[PDB]
Amino acid sequence: MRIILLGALVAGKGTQAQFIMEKYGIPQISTGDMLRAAVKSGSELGKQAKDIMDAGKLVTDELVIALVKERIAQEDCRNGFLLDGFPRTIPQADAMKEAGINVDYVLEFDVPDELIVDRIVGRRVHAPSGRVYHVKFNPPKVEGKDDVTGEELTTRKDDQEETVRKRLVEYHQMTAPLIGYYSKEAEAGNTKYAKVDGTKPVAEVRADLEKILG
Ligand SMILES: Nc1ncnc2c1ncn2[C@@H]1O[C@H](COP(=O)(O)OP(=O)(O)OP(=O)(O)OP(=O)(O)OP(=O)(O)OC[C@H]2O[C@@H](n3cnc4c(N)ncnc43)[C@H](O)[C@@H]2O)[C@@H](O)[C@H]1O
Repeated sequence: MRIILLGALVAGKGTQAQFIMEKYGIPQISTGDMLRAAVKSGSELGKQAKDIMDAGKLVTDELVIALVKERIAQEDCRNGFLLDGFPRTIPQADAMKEAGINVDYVLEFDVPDELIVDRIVGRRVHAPSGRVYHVKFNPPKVEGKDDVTGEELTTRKDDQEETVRKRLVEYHQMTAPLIGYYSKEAEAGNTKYAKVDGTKPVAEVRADLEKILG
């Protein structure tokens, strides 16, 4: 099955990408996690991306479409995938359309703008695994420690408050047009569109999503 998770910053996309990944058995394709992984392995892409990432600027289209075509192309995206963080600009969305990749579901996670800087700045990451926690809203069972490996959680440099603010502008300009995009397509017959309330309990939203997919 193929699904795009679209949404505002911090709305909870990635926290759900996990669930959809097991339940419906498909690769989670996180451009965030992959650029961050390229960075912590000193791969060539990891030299381009880090300063941009860090800066709140979006990485280059020409580059991220390249990353993501390589990945869909691997034998596990064979029966579907869920894109988490691709597309982030109408450029990325048209390139996927031009390539002939039509997806089944587009799910929009909404959160009211007041929540966005709180969502991001209290967010701790168990770096190796990409396991995402919120200090206040979805905490580890042992503070500071990750629930599975016992290893300390960290904070991203782009989850630093004034970078969160630079991201929100870039978002509004860049990525906000894709809701319109995917709604015209769902109108054209091309996908299904649903919107989910990113403020409910991680629990409830999980349910809201089963009730959509199956
Ligand atoms: N395609 C692309 N093109 C170019 N550059 C690209 C790109 N893709 C990536 N990049 C780049 O790399 C950088 C980062 O991109 P990326 O890494 O993809 O973005 P992100 O920082 O993970 O932010 P999102 O807004 O997508 O968060 P989310 O909705 O998944 O919510 P989350 O689960 O984290 O949740 C957030 C927090 O709140 C939590 N939470 C979730 N649900 C609830 C709830 N209901 N109640 C309370 N807390 C909750 C979480 O536990 C956590 O604490 C960019 O700056 C850009 O440079």
